[PDB]
Amino acid sequence: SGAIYVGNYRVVNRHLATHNDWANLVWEDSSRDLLVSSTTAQGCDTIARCDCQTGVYYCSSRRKHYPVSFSKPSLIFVEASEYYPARYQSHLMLAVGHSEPGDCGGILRCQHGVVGIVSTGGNGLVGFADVRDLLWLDEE
Ligand SMILES: CSc1ccccc1N(C)C(=O)N1CC[C@H](C(N)=O)C1
Ligand SMILES: [Zn+2]
Repeated sequence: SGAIYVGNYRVVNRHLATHNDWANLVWEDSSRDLLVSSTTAQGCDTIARCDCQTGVYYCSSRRKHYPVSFSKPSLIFVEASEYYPARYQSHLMLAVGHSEPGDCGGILRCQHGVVGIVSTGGNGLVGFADVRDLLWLDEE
C-alpha cells in the first residue's frame, strides 16, 4: 500500500483505490495502474520533472529503502493477477530489486523528488508506474 500527496491530489495504484477514492475521482488510467483522487488538505510531496534513471524506492516487505537503476517509462507486458488480466501496462519502469504484491504504492524518488510508485514485480524485479509526465499534478 501507499500514496503520493501533492497539492489537493492523492495518487494511488488504481487496483488498490478505496471506496472513498472513486467517489472523489480526478483521473484514472487502467493501462497505467494509476488513479488520482481529490483531497481536502494540501500535500507536500514534490513531483520530479527530469529523466533520472537512478533513485531509491521503499520496499515494505523488507522495511528498507533500496538504491536502484531503472529503465525509462515504456509499454511492458504484465502477467495476469487477481486485479488485471494479462496485458501491456504503459509508462512502466523496471529495476532489479525485491518486491511482493503488497509493496505496491511504495515511493521511488530521485534527487528531484517523486518519480513514481511500485506497481509490478516478481522474480527479482520491481516495476514502477511513472508520474513525471503528469504536469497537471503541480497546478489547479
Ligand atoms: C509489486 S507487484 C507483484 C510483486 C510480486 C509478484 C507479483 C506482483 N504483481 C504482478 C501483482 O501483484 N500485480 C497486482 C496488479 C499489478 C499491476 N500493475 O498489474 C501487478
Ligand atoms: Zn530526477
